[PDB]
Amino acid sequence: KHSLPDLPYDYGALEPHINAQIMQLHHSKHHAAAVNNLNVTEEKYQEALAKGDVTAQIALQPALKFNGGGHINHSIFWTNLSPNGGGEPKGELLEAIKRDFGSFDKFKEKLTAASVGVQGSGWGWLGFNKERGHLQIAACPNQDPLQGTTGLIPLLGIDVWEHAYYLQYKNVRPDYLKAIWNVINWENVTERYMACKK
Amino acid sequence: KHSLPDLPYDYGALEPHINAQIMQLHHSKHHAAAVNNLNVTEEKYQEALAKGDVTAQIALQPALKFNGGGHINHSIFWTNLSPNGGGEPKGELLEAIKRDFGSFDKFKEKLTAASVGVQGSGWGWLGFNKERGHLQIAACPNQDPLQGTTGLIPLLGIDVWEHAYYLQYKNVRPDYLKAIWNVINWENVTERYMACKK
Amino acid sequence: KHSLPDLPYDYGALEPHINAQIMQLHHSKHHAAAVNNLNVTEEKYQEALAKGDVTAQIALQPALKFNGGGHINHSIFWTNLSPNGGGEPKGELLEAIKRDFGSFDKFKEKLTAASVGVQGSGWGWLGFNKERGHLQIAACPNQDPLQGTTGLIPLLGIDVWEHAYYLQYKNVRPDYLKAIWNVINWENVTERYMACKK
Amino acid sequence: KHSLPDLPYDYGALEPHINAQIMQLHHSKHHAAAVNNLNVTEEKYQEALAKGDVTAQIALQPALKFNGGGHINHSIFWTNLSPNGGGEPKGELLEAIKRDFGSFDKFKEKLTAASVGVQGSGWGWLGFNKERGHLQIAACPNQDPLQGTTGLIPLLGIDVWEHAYYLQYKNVRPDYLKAIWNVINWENVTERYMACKK
Ligand SMILES: [Mn+2]
Ligand SMILES: [Mn+2]
Ligand SMILES: [Mn+2]
Ligand SMILES: [Mn+2]
Repeated sequence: KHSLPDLPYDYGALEPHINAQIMQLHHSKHHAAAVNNLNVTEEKYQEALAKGDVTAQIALQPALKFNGGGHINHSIFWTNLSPNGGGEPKGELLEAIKRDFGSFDKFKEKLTAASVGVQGSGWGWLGFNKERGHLQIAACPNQDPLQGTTGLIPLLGIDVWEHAYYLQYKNVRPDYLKAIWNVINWENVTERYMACKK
Repeated sequence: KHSLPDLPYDYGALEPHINAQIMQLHHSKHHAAAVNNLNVTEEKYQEALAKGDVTAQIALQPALKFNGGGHINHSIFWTNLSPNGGGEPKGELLEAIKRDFGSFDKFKEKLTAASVGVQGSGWGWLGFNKERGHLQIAACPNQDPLQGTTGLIPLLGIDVWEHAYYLQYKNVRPDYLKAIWNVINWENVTERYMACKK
Repeated sequence: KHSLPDLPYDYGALEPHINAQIMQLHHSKHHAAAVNNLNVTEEKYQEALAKGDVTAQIALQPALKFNGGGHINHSIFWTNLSPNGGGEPKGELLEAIKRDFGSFDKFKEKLTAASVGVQGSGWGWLGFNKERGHLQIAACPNQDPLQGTTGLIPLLGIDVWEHAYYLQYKNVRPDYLKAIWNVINWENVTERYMACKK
Repeated sequence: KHSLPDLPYDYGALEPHINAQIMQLHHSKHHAAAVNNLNVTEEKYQEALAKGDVTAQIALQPALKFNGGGHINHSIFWTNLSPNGGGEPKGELLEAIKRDFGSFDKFKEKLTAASVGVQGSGWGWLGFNKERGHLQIAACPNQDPLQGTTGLIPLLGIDVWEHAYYLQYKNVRPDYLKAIWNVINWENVTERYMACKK
């Protein structure tokens, strides 16, 4: 049974970049609903599968991807942020960034471009392509999860759904992006990056 | 050259169902940006077309549909609302509603279901199917316009993008839907409906 | 554990409308492959679900919809055809056709249009809308099944993937569509329709 | 005003890898039809744009992408093949292949996999990423063109729509893929690649 993970920090630990109201609603309501909805959908799929009901299985895909993706994306997102985040990585991750995007600053501009470029709801991602053995930026619509839909391993995700910033920044997503860089938990992004080595 | 249409009423004319802050941002920022962006995209398409650059034409489709759809959807949305709206239609529109959905109340439940059911950004619509000669409910993702993508003629649209309600109702879209019924401008929906007769 | 259903007739029974070579390849290769692939994908989804691996479940969705839909669609298709078929349906089904589409010929033109209009691979369908209690025509891309993706109950399906007609009709899909009316098993379509009333 | 390009060789010049019947139908029917359809759709878009009819412009998008992409993709495809082709590329292109994919054989396996993996109609492509300055393999659905929908520059394309191989290879697409390597015009792929450096 899937469960809602506790936030790694208090709801106001990211102020003033992302206000506590946002953090509380985003976690206790948005992520919470996805988890309960996911459990309900998985239950239905096990029944449809046991009866070999392919039509039911197909009809349940949108709900499974949306609530499942919602759980996957937010679980990673929380760890991607930290009160002591910000600045830039150091070591292998940093070297990969410069290698694949030219410079950290260039990388920031590219991931920002992908995030701001999302038309409708979605996420901007910095991922790792195991096949190519390099970093790659990608954008996903709605709650479609990065690995489940592209195969790329998620390192850093930026939620550009309006509920992730509208209460504080309104229609100006670029202001939201500019601010979030101040809280990126590079220690966690680095750990996720190294996990792809082994 | 496309232009931003004036709101048929003041920004606070729909209180308390949709607060004035929402109305001002939604109109002066969201709809406004779409119009200017549309004009810019149309300019680019005329050039690509003149040079017979099919690749450019294809690359510009997402922007044309999104900003074009944005202009189309919001232009209709404003007229779909009114300070003196609410209640239910009377005459042919009402008879069609009962005929195709059983009862006005049933119709309200169905269009609400379609609107609340949107995963991600989108719109709920009550449209007219000229081919079948009857009413039909449909949901569209992001800014995809109803007639341009489904052929159905738009009668009543419900914006379920989070920017349309988050500041007032937060994550609870159902509360937003319940409230919007109080401001539906049935006079305009009826006019749009009759225009399909001729 | 899904199995390939025996065809209701001999591979050359639909001659000369759909030749024996196509019938044999379509059943023994295309449909058979979807069946084998479906059993494999379902087994993997069983493992994913039991492990609570949401990423794997999501990654399996395209294969499940593609191969499962393949099994669903062709199973119905075989029963929708007959060597002693053709002509027109009678009783209630025919009444509905005239009611919902105007006449039998208008219905044919509409289903043909939807079928010839498919860009890429897909299917044309005559389905029943349980919510609206009336007939409805629809087109589905690739192997996306009617009920699983639209909620509509399938009554008559027309496979417009190129393997359904190329060997005999080459690029002229309209010729295939004209010929298939000669083998439509209205007895079966009627059963599916009446099974909707109950 | 777009025109159908003459084939660079005789219809039976690619025998026995791709037979003459397929080559003739593919060029004179499939590609020719896309050209005619494209000119028609572009003319309608010219009228829509001049009128400021955003709904019509949006409604024309599927036809424009489908027929325009058809023109783009096949035009490149013809030049990607040759009767005296086959073997392997040399110089820089070959260097990049080993660099980006490991070896020529690994590249072949990867392009083949992407091509055989297309569910429904589509294309497998070897393209150049100008942003990352490296080779990249990608698959496109139906006639969606590489550059117009992915920004990648097309170097080598493989049509996996069933009309590209069914008459000769029937359902065994892998056999088609194996055979096509014998007629790849590496001279042309090289030109497209070098044209990316400048
Ligand atoms: Mn979120
Ligand atoms: Mn809006
Ligand atoms: Mn088939
Ligand atoms: Mn082709």
